[PDB]
Formats: sequence, structure tokens, C-alpha cells
Amino acid sequence: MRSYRAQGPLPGFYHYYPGVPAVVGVRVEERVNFCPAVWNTGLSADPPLFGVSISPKRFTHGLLLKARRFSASFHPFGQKDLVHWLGSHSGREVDKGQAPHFLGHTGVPILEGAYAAYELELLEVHTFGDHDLFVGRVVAVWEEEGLLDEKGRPKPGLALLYYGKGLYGRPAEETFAP
Amino acid sequence: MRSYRAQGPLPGFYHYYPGVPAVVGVRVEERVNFCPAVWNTGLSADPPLFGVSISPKRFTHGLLLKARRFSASFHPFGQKDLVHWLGSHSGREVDKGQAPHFLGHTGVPILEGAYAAYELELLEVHTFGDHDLFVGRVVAVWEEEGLLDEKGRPKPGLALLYYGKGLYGRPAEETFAP
Ligand SMILES: Cc1cc2nc3c(=O)[nH]c(=O)nc-3n(C[C@H](O)[C@H](O)[C@H](O)COP(=O)(O)O)c2cc1C
Ligand SMILES: Cc1cc2nc3c(=O)[nH]c(=O)nc-3n(C[C@H](O)[C@H](O)[C@H](O)COP(=O)(O)O)c2cc1C
Ligand SMILES: Oc1ccc(O)cc1
Ligand SMILES: Oc1ccc(O)cc1
Repeated sequence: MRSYRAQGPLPGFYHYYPGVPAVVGVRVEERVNFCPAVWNTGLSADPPLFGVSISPKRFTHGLLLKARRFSASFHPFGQKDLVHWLGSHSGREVDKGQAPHFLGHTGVPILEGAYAAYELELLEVHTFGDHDLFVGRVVAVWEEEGLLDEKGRPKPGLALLYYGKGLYGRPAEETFAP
Repeated sequence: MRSYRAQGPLPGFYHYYPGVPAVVGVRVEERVNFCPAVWNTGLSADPPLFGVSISPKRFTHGLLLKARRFSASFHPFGQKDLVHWLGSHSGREVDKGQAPHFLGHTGVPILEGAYAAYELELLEVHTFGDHDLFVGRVVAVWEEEGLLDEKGRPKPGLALLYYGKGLYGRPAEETFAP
């Protein structure tokens, strides 16, 4: 086990990967945008809070501040090319609203093909270093029945995993319940 | 796609799983404790910030408040049972420090057998509903060389994945860079 003192940004900050990327959908007037966020996480069960950490550099950043509502959608391995594409181009240069999607009960756009998605109302934004954490309260839930097991989890092997710097994967079929 | 409006806590809050659990290691004098946390995420690259979301119900919670420094260690599928064990018992009733570990440069405890670990200095704590987010600055990094690839990512198939409610998995060894 090699070790070193941190002296600035790490030569790679990928030790806690892979993670599932959340597709953040935001609408301001007629303009819709999508942005994968691999820095995401549950923050509370009661009430249900979910967090995404978005750089001020993203076009999505300014949209979320304005809209104060967004979606977070979770997508099968099969949609990795679409997910990658949405994370390698900016709403500033291309209209991501053309990606097939529907609007939710609260009118946040949700990218199609998702096994599950949340609609969120923005509760708080906190700056931590060079990204902002958007804390959302889950106000509605979407699920694709025959892609989710009983307790709410996606069928093993289904989840798109992200390893960092453009590399994707998926979980194995084999699960262990000790 | 079935939907419903959230009416309180979700029947299951697992739609965004699986994730890598971070084993949080903390020391207050002689007392060492370890707690897995699947609610974890990078928060900034410059400077490198890493967050874990810990319930005030955990013995680990008061230990973090006191010590203000912790480790987040990341473990191979191999150690699923030690991880589960540490996640099913409380330091209130069993001395978790008897699990094989070493102290790091800053004197935080790190659980042995990890492919990587961070040593963190606590910067802020934020209450989001029923959990507190502990934001740590990475002050040191440990890596078991060669178990990571060249960019810092753990070799495919190695990561312990958690699906929630005592179910674990691992990534498939097939990756795609689209
Ligand atoms: C798999 C993946 C995960 C990503 N996760 C994040 C993240 O957590 N935070 C972030 O600020 N950017 C993240 N990005 C980068 C943004 O998605 C990317 O900059 C995107 O093109 C932003 O689009 P926008 O400018 O339309 O918002 C990610 C990109 C990819 C491909
Ligand atoms: C895989 C796994 C992930 C967990 N993630 C979290 C988490 O993110 N936050 C939390 O408060 N508890 C989490 N727990 C529960 C604690 O790890 C568990 O309550 C543990 O016994 C705490 O022990 P302590 O009382 O010694 O702190 C998790 C448990 C498991 C098994
Ligand atoms: O802002 C980003 C955070 C994490 C990533 O993996 C990519 C971009
Ligand atoms: O406090 C907890 C958060 C998430 C989990 O999956 C388990 C415990």
C-alpha cells in the first residue's frame, strides 16, 4: 500500500468509483437540458432528500438556480451512448431538449428509457470547493415495473455504472445476501 | 412507467443504487470505530472534498464530531462479510476496532485490505433531514498499487457494490469507453 500527502487536486479522484450517474433534467420556459451527475447520493430517508453535485461551469448549473425544480433519472446499461453524449456536450452549444423525454407531474423533464426517476424540488444549494451540491426533496417517483425488483432496486446487471474519465460498466448478475 | 407522488418516506429509497460503500474509520483516543456508508460522494476536485452522510443514530456520528478526522476506505468484493458485519453491529455493543486496521499519517484508523483509502480532515457538517453530511478534505491517499488501473480507477470487477437491505454485488469485468 503506497501513500502520499495531498498537495492539491489528486492525480485522479476515482478511488470511490464506479457509481451510477444521475441524469439531471431541468426546464426553464421551453428550454430543456440534461446533464449526467456521477456525484450524487441519498441525503435523507425522511423526508427523502437526494443530492447532486454540479460545477458552476455547467449550463445546467444556472438552469437549476432559475427553475428550482429538476429530475434525476437512472438509466439501463443499454443507454450508455446517450448518457455519455449528454455528458460530453453542453446545452450552450447543442439543444439537448431534442433527446426523447416526457414532462413529469411537476413539469420537470425526464429522459426516456429510465428504469426509475425522481422529480425534485430544490431545497438548498451549498458550495463545497469547486462544485455546488443541489439538495432536492423527492416530490414524485417514476418506475419501470419489470426492470425493478420488489424492494425498489434495479434488476442485477441493469444499472449503468461509471468509472470516471469516459469508462462505463455494469454490475455482475451475481448478488450475495449475507 | 408507473409514477406516484411522494407522501412521506419512500417504500424503498433504492432507485439510485448500487453504490460503493465507504468504510468510515474514526478514532477517539484508544477507541477505534468503523461504519460503512453507501451515501457518499465526491464534492470537489480542487480542493479534493469527499462527503459521507451519517445518521445521528450511529455511534460513529458522535465520534466524528469529537475527532474531526476520519478515513474513508474502499474494499474489494472479497471483504463483503466484514463490510456487512461492520454495518450490522454498533460500536455501542461490540469493539469494532478489533477488526484488522492501521493508523494513517494523521492518526485516523484505516481498515486493512482496502484497495484505496483517504484520510480526511472534517471541514463542515450539514443537517439534511434525518442524516448529517460530513464534508472532509482529503489530506492523504493510500492505494494498493496495481489493484487500481493507471488512471486511479479500481480494476474492473473488484469494487464491492451495495444494493441496499443487505444485498451486495460487484461490477462486471466488461467495460465500455464509447
Ligand atoms: C458519466 C458522467 C458523469 C458526470 N458527473 C458530473 C457531476 O457529478 N458533476 C458535474 O458538474 N459534471 C458532471 N459531468 C460533466 C457534465 O455532465 C458535462 O460537463 C455536461 O456536458 C454538462 O452539460 P451542460 O453544460 O449542458 O450542463 C459528468 C459527465 C459524465 C459523462
Ligand atoms: C452497506 C451499508 C451501507 C450503509 N450506509 C450508511 C450510511 O450511508 N449512513 C448511515 O448513517 N448508516 C449507514 N449504514 C448503517 C450503519 O453502517 C450501521 O448502522 C452501523 O451499524 C453503524 O455502526 P455504529 O453504531 O458503530 O456507528 C450502512 C450499513 C450498511 C450495511
Ligand atoms: O464535474 C465532474 C465530476 C465528476 C466527474 O466524474 C466528471 C465531472
Ligand atoms: O443510514 C443509512 C443510509 C443508507 C443505507 O443504505 C443504510 C443506512
